[PDB]
Amino acid sequence: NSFSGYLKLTDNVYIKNADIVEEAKKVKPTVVVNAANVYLKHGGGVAGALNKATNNAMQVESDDYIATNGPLKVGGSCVLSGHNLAKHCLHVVGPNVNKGEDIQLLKSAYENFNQHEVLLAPLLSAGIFGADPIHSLRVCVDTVRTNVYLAVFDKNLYDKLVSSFLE
Ligand SMILES: CNC(=O)Cn1cc(-c2cc3c(N[C@H](c4ccc5c(c4)S(=O)(=O)CCC5)C(C)C)ncnc3[nH]2)cn1
Repeated sequence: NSFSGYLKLTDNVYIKNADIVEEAKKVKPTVVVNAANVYLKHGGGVAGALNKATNNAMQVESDDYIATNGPLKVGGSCVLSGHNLAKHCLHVVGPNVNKGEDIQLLKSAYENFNQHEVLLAPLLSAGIFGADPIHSLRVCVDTVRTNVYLAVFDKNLYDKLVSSFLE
């Protein structure tokens, strides 16, 4: 868990302008969070990037999990292998508001983080999931009580998020 160059926002929430994949390779965290969908199809964005860094081993393991257990719910999660990126991957489904899912489920999505002491994570429901990223950071700070290191791969968004937190 050798996180470097993060800015501490609260006693348990840290943030960095970084690619989560590159952070996972450098840090070797105990848990890396995936911004998953309910059938664990890692077809693009953050999930596609984490899967590609495992050379597709994450997708094969995810398909086997879904075959035995069925899909996740929106706001839910499952723990699978971290492969070469972490000890464990926590696959968390935040709401996709561009697809009509309720933004209120973002609190349930972050609540999954509280079962793990230390996590490297992306900003849930941001990007093409359509949630307002400043609102996602607020829900994270209000909901997560364990130690979370957020990697946001965009300096423009990073700067807006830090400015919003420090108002
Ligand atoms: C040349 N191809 C590539 O760059 C592929 N490639 C993408 C990455 C990569 C993207 C990324 C990231 N993006 C942020 C984000 C946060 C949450 C969600 C999304 C996006 S989404 O995937 O659109 C939908 C699910 C929720 C946005 C807001 C800057 N945040 C951290 N680490 C990240 N790593 C590496 N590689």
